[PDB]
Amino acid sequence: CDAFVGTWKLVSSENFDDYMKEVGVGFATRKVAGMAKPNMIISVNGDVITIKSESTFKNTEISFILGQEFDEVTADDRKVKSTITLDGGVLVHVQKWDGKSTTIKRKREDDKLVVECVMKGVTSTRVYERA
Repeated sequence: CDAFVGTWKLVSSENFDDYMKEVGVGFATRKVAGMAKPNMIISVNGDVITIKSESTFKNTEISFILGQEFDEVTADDRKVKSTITLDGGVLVHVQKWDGKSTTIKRKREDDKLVVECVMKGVTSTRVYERA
């Protein structure tokens, strides 16, 4: 995951409000979370990958080993079971909760780190660049 390591700043977002609606996020959280321009800090130590999100809304952090399920409390306060794997260079992150599922894909494209969030038929694309 060397090409993911570093500090990344959100530069564009598309359809994030609609994605959050599909996930079930309520109005007030959607408004405040949607304003945020987070930094994403990715680091690797051995087999442990750490992804931190720093924002005015809610600072989060996950550490994980690829293929090994873990507990995650998301920024919108869902308690989910998560598994992250590498599929052909793309970090694929599946979250399970309350019988539902959403998938977050993270990949390097040119000088960007592109995050694609999918809930049923609704996708949001969030693009980051190096700080």
